[PDB]
Amino acid sequence: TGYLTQEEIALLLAALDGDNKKIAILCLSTGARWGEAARLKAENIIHNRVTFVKTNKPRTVPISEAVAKMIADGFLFPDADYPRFRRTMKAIKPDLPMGQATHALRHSFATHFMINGGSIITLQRILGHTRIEQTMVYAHFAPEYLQDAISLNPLRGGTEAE
Amino acid sequence: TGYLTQEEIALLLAALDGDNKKIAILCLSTGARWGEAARLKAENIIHNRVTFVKKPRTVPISEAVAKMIADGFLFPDADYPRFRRTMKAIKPDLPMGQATHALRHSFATHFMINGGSIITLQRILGHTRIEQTMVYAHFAPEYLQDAISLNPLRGGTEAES
Ligand SMILES: [Zn+2]
Repeated sequence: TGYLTQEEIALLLAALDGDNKKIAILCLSTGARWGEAARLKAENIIHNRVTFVKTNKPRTVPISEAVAKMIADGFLFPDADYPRFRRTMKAIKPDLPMGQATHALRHSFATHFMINGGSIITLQRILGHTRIEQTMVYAHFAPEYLQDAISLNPLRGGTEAE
Repeated sequence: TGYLTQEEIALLLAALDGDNKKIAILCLSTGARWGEAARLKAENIIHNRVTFVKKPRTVPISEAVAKMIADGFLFPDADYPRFRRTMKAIKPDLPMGQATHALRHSFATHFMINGGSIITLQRILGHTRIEQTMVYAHFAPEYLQDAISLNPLRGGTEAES
């Protein structure tokens, strides 16, 4: 449940190349596990929407034109090399627990998603978690706004309505 | 269907008066149950923050609301049965004895529809466990394109410096 800082991300991407790099970008964009991202086919990307299939239930996550352009243009990543990815990751983040390299980028997506004001519920869906309790590992990263009781109530913080 | 629409709210408030109206406004603002709102005292409102006592929890309100409800017990001329009658007239299909909670559900429901956090809602409602609050989860928009803009690459292909 560790994650990469902004600066760790920067180093990671600088140090990777080829399909590993593209996969990293995809995982950082979508919260994909390494495996499901690496096995991805052209047909799983329709109108800038990536579909990770049934194995864990299916789920779909949108990506920018730029990302879609870069990763697509059969299997998208035939020259993926997980061990080299792992090596490079461990070099940037030495304190990373064993075999957690498959999930580090997923946890980085999630973590920054919450830090940046994302909804825990939307995140649950994006990650394809069956239960919200799974997604609550990222909850403490969220800012909390009790004054939303005022502005989001159905009177909009007033006395009237509408 | 468990809660009041915007238009049902409008009718309800138009049709109530006196302390009932104020209580309704308070429940719609805070997710208060009828009872805990009706039994509220001046001392439970400090700096535009309402405290519902013994599990206790505190919920902020706008100046306007505080001004209106706090000029002892705030609502000595409350009349629940009249409230109930009026509610039933606006929303006939409302389940039995649910009139005490209809406004709490409407607060919660709109809070989520309007983009509120399920976690914050948990705290506001004073739910012990998030699972209790997940009854309102399906009302949340799921703005999947936030996967793009809230990315650690900000939807791009690369890092910043
Ligand atoms: Zn209830």
